[PDB]
Amino acid sequence: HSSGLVPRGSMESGFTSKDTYLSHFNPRDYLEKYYKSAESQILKHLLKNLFKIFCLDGVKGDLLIDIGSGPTIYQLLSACESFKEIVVTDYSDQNLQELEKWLKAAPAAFDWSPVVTYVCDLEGNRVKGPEKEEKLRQAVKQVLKCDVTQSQPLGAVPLPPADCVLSTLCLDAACPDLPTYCRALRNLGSLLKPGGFLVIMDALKSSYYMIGEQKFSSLPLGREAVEAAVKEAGYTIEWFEVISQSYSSTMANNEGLFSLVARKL
Ligand SMILES: Nc1ncnc2c1ncn2[C@@H]1O[C@H](CSCC[C@H](N)C(=O)O)[C@@H](O)[C@H]1O
Repeated sequence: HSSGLVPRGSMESGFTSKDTYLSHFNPRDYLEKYYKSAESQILKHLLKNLFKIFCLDGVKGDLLIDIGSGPTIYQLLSACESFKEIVVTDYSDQNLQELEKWLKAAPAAFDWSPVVTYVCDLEGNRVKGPEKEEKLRQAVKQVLKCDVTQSQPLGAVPLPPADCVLSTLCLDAACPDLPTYCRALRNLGSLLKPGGFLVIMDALKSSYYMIGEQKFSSLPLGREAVEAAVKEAGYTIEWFEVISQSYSSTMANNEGLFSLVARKL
């Protein structure tokens, strides 16, 4: 009820409140909008970056926790080639429900097939799409509530230390300021083994992203601020990349995207 003037749920605090992600984040619209253009170009670039990290570089191990998975599984497709077990997490219940629809292969679930086929092509067509989605489904062990602003982001859910914490397009959305952002990155560290990987992909200098006409706050960090927060949260950056490709103005006012792979100090 600020009617676009300001992101939804931000009128008082200046950033979209977390209760907004339980109310107004509609996973189906979210999926319809970004994951069915500038949006598909970004998706391609994320997919190729994830392929490279997990399949070409040595980002490998036993357990990966995906932080702020949303209703989406495209971030996990190359990861399952490299990680025995995957935990997907998100603050929004409706997102977790959408994920569980997908995991059970409910007919009512979102069709990921063309994104799955694209990952298969990237991976050299060793298998086709249906075989790949099913390897991913069996790799996904847990679907949990996450709050990255909490020092136990997963609460009392016991999990062994992870080899990788992944987070795509989430931290910008979740963190109203840079102290919270740095704190969230430290929080995610609590889940990682000594020297575990941390993989973040997110938008640069983006202050909102739309779901159709629903406006959500994003933390408008540049490259230097991202680098600073990662370092202070107790990590050594292995590689950091920035692309200039942006979403359409009608989805986000971002100036490019970043991806990084860091290790816990
Ligand atoms: N405090 C918080 N802790 C964990 N997740 C949060 C959060 N606040 C917002 N989120 C989540 O962050 C996600 C941002 S949209 C990104 C979703 C998906 N990873 C993708 O790549 O497209 C949403 O799923 C939203 O529910």
